[PDB]
Amino acid sequence: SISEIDRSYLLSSDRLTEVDGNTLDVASEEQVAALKAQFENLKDGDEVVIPNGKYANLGQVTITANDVTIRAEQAGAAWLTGLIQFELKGDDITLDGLVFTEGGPNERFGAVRMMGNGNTLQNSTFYYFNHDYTYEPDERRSEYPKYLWVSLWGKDGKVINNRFEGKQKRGTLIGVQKDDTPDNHLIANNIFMDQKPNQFNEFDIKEAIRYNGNSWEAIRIGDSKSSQWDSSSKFVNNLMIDMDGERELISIASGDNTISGNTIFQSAALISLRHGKGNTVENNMILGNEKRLTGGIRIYDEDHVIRNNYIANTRGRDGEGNADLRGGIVINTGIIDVANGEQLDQSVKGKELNKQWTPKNITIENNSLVDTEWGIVYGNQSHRVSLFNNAEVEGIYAGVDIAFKHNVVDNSQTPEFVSVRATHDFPLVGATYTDETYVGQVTDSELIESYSVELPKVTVENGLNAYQGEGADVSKLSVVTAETAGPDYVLENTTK
Ligand SMILES: O=C(O)[C@@H]1O[C@@H](O[C@H]2[C@H](O)[C@H](O)[C@H](O[C@H]3[C@H](O)[C@H](O)[C@H](O[C@H]4[C@H](O)[C@H](O)[C@H](O[C@H]5[C@H](O)[C@H](O)[C@H](O[C@H]6[C@H](O)[C@H](O)[C@H](O)O[C@H]6C(=O)O)O[C@H]5C(=O)O)O[C@H]4C(=O)O)O[C@H]3C(=O)O)O[C@H]2C(=O)O)[C@@H](O)[C@@H](O)[C@@H]1O
Ligand SMILES: [Ca+2]
Repeated sequence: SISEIDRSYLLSSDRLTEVDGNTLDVASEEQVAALKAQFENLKDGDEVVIPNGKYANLGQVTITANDVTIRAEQAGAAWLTGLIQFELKGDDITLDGLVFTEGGPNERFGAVRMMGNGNTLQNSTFYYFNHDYTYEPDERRSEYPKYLWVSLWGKDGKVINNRFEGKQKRGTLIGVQKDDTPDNHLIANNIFMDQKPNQFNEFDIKEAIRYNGNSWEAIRIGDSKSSQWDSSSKFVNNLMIDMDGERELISIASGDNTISGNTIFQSAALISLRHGKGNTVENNMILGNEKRLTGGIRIYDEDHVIRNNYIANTRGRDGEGNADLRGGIVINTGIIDVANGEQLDQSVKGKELNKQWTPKNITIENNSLVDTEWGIVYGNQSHRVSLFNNAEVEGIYAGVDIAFKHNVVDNSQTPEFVSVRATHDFPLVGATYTDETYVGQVTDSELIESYSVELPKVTVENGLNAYQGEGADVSKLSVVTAETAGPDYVLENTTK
């Protein structure tokens, strides 16, 4: 039952063999090289079956062969430590059952660089892989380096049934480095936990905070330069626990993506549609469990579909009129006049692709927000010129053509909570409301054509509130636990 869910419940499974660090022996400097040659000499169709044990500092491992599989002999029993990067240049390469821990990426784009087509990372575990690379404020502006753990640079990549635990230095955990055509990557059934910033005093450099406090997402799909092309990639059926990297939990920066059916539990970070068009966010379960700085989905740019999400028990910061509030659904302001067809454009100074595309043409329907401190927030935030230029942008615009239908914001338990935060500072343009139900405070409610303040009949189905005829259909929702997400083993005797 939802309120009573905890880390223990989501991560328990019987199906999970336990692998223990100690039954593994530390390979000598000599067997590492022997392992490395095996890697580098493999031919199309071959397979390496890493014998069990701990292998420190493989360094740079380049796989040039196609149709190969590198697996541990027993899943979870080959531990790759110190500095390593697998560089997967071949097509149809599969990594399976590996553990990356007690070490760090050998180059900043991660332990695994998936450069080929149809590359796969499955059944693998990353555990606090934060070590052994240089990590200092740089001389130029005191910026700490961005290190990722996995990056995808090819097509049809798969990252499935892994565990990604304790990323706690700067850098996005999975990055998609794409080009001008669809990538169709699948990132699914993974477990993500305990991403967290400022564990090494990074924020102590006050002047550098805006950038040092950025780039701690769990995944970024696309980036500013590539954002106006489709990725058509999927972030689905993942389980995320205490993922507190930064404001963006998932930063979508390309088009036609699906970010659907994830369970996001006690994670002080939001799904963020940051750049790019026509992304779909559906059937997620966002369970704040009353943790401060939790929230649902924040939205820039055009043509997105946000439907049938279940967002509960989220809470904003502890005690500014203009604050970028974390709500269940946040319709951001941006810096371009989209109501008159303005676009971001790499050629127009101040309006480059990495800036803020005022949301437009957004479908928001059949969501259930339950006990959310800030429910649906219509943004009034300002923006800075860039991460390196602190000047505020003059020229801020509200969302346009935002269609709300069949949403339930239920703050019946604490009706002082703000269910809808409308704002005369930036009235939405062309907003419409069809069968909305908002229970709880509505700020600037005279901005809203109509809505009901009485809940439909409420039932409980497998722990969820079901509102008759409205809100998220509970038939489409279910909690992801370690019964389908994550590797088939847990590791014991690991070190952070
Ligand atoms: O607390 C409050 O209430 C308010 O706080 C402040 O406002 C803050 C906001 O609340 C919110 O955080 C907001 O965040 C901004 C942010 O400042 C910035 O504009 C960012 O923009 C995205 C852009 O795309 C940007 O260029 C950058 O992306 C870079 C970056 O290097 C990133 O790591 C990534 O790198 C990869 C890329 O492939 C690259 O080419 C290179 O290869 O390396 C890759 C890698 O290392 O992974 O992509 C780059 C790029 O492609 O350009 O960051 C992006 C992102 O993080 O999404 O996000 C904005 C956002 O709204 O999310 O603004 C904060 C702020 O401090 O201004 C206060 O100002 C006030 O409003 C409130 O009090
Ligand atoms: Ca960010």
